[PDB]
Amino acid sequence: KIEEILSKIYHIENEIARIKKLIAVITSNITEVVDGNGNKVNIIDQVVNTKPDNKNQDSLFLTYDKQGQETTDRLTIGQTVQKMNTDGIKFFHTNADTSKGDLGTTNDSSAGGLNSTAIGVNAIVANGADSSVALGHNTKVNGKQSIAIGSGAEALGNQSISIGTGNKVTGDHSGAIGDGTIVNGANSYSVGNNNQVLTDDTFVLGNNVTKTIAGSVVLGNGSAATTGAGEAGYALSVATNADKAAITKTTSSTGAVAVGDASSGIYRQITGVAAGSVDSDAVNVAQMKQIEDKIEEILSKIYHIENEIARIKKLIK
Amino acid sequence: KIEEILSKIYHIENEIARIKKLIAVITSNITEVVDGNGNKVNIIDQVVNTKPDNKNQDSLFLTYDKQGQETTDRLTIGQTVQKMNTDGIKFFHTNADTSKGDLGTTNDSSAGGLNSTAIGVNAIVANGADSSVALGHNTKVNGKQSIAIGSGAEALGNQSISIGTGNKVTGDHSGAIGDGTIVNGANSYSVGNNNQVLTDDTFVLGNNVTKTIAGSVVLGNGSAATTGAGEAGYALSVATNADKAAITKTTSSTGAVAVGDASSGIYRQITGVAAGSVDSDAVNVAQMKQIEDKIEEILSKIYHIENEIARIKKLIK
Amino acid sequence: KIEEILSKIYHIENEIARIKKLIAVITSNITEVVDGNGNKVNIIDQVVNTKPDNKNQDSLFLTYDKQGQETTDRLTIGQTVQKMNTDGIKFFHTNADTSKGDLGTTNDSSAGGLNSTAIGVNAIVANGADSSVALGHNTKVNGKQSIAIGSGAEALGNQSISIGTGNKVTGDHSGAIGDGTIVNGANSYSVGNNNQVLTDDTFVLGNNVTKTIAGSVVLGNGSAATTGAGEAGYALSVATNADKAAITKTTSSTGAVAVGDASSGIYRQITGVAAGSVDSDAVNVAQMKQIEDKIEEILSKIYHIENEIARIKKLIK
Repeated sequence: KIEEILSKIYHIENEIARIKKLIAVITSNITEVVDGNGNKVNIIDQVVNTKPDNKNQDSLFLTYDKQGQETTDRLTIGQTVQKMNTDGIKFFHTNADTSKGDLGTTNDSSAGGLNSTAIGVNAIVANGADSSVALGHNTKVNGKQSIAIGSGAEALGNQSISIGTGNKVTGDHSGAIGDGTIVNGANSYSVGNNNQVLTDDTFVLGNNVTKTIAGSVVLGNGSAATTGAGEAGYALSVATNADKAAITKTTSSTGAVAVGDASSGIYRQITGVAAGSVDSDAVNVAQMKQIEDKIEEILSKIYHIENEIARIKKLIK
Repeated sequence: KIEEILSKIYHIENEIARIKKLIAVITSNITEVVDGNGNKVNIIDQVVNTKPDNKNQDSLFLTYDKQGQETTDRLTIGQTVQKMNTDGIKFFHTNADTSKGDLGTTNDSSAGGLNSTAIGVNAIVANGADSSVALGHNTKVNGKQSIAIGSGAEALGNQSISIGTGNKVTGDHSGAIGDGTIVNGANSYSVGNNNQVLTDDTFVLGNNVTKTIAGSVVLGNGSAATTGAGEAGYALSVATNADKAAITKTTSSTGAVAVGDASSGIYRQITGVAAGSVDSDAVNVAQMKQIEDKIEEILSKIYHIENEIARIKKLIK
Repeated sequence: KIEEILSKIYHIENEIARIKKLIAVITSNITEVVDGNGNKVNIIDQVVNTKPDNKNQDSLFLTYDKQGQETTDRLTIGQTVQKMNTDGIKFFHTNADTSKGDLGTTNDSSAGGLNSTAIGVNAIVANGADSSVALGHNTKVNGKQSIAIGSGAEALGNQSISIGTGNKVTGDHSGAIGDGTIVNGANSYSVGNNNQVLTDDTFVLGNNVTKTIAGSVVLGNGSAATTGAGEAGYALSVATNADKAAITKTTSSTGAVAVGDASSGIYRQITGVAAGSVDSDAVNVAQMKQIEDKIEEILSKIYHIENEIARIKKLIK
């Protein structure tokens, strides 16, 4: 039947028009979608940058340059993400060499401690160094609640602080601010350069200090504490018993305050010193001068007495 | 008409071949696109990792492990992004517990101040603490232009600095480096452990220091400043009027330098001290020895005078 | 031939059914893919957030708020990435103003040195300042292996350390902790506020200190070191030759320890001082009292001698 054939052909013609219609809309249907605001978003434009422009501050592909405070627009979302990943995010940038790390294949930081933070090239917090902080190239922290900041700073004791270039703090509850200093003493602190602090409860504000005593305080370039407890003070042997005990009562109890190093010819005046009042207060030159002046007054009475006696001796004869 | 039917069939056959052609290219057309370099990019491969490989340093899906300096390759771009987001980017890693924060549901840092930076687990800069820095687990900064670094460091005054474990600095323009120290004084600084600094313009380089006076400086473990301005120096009552005023001229103006604590039997020698020159310079043992030696020379003239007088008295009779 | 026409029509009907089948599966085929775990992933859901929910901690679109420790769920992957990029990742947040930077169009940090790390708004490490660290608003570091932390801290010398508000350290191997301090001296350190340290190997633990001598140590608010090497100690002119040389042997070698400033009426007692033993040890009040007491004993013998002599003179007549 012709009419049966014609009807099949009309139907097919209708199916074909409908097919072409479907085909038409597929694309726009697959790539164009509505986000949760009701904005139509094109999936392709979210993944591939349709118009790169380093100056377009609204680009979803934008990166913040690690130096110079400008931006760079990337080609795909993955590129953007990996640039962030290696060159930094805004306000957090590390400019790195191509070295190998001490622990693994990268030169990443390594935050090994629970609640630890590690920042910078080869900045390492050890496993177990909990609540610790490393910030800087080659920093290393092995202690709990410890801090290393700087180039090669190491904070290796518990509650250790190491700020500056290449200080190494092994003492617990200890620290060093400066460069090239080592602190092995516990409860000991150094401010300055090239110090070595082996003793406990020791403080150094100085450079090139290497001789200390526990409990000591060393002040200034090249000073040295070499004395501690039990140094008998200088006393006049012609002194009374009560006066010798008052001196003895002030006998040293612990490491000295050192302001120089007589060994090596290093001596500092102490200036701006108020007259002492009580037994263990320092004495100033004014207080010594009153004594000197009295010595002179005594000497002058003696000279006169000697004069009198000489005359008396002659008068007798 | 047969020929009319045949023609419709040929046309349809042509439309069908053309349809299949269109269908063929759709895919490659939808997913394969050209970026701004003219590189063909496959959208799917930008979003889903076609070949995960922890060692493939060019992977767009790569993450930098928070410890150990190795990498991990992720399955999708969103996974990569969220790993960066929680485990860190290269050179910026915090290894966190699963705690709740003090402010909100996460244990994130919180940079509350304008131009502030907050880093680490529960590291908090308060609203209004502008230009401030917190770096470390449980750090808290409430002051403007303030710095807390370490485990539980708090910098609560304006221009306050707190570096180490659990120091708390409330004073303005003040700071503490060490562990367990509190500084409430304004314009006051402590280096050391378990100090308490309540006074202003006070400096401590020491541990276990808790007694201070405004303007004082306390040096060493257990030292204590308990005296300030207006301490009348020790003076010989047999001294002249000019000599008493020279002493009085050097009377203390402010808190002492304390190197010990006579109360508790703590005393330190001061060593390396150069001979004083002017009135408010400290005196050393060498300068006291010259006086002692003169006392002996005086005593020996007196002994001889007494001898003479005794003979004179007998000679008279 | 009818039968030839019918056969072409049956074939076309079969092609049409097959086409519609292909069309059906395209979508699901293009967008639904298998990742490297064998999980089926929908490409669209990786790029566009199908259900935003600020509380959904598994969202691939989640951001960590820069303050308050809560999260925000974003609409597309690019939004997420750029929020991370500008507002921070978890544990690394800077809350920034809308300023211009000193170097470029943004207010980003700038890590100019190899292996340097720069963090915070307008935190700048210069080109060539290698292995250096800047952390804080307006920090600037120009030296190698240098550290600036705080608001406007500058570390401009090599191995320079500057922590606090607006300190400026130009000296090499030098540093300042505090606020408003300048250190131009090399190998010199200041703890405190508004100090100016022009000299080398100089240490200040104090505020408002501006007069120093190389090698000096200045302790406390307003103290001033104005003397160095070669100060001849106070000596009794009535002293022996050996005693004058012992004093001369302790003559100052370098900058003083200053605890006050006699110029401006500033004087501090030094308290807790143990009796000195050797020549360059400080002397305390106890050691001066033994001398004073002996002066009195001498004066009393002299008074008696004078008495005797007066009687002798009368007895003779």
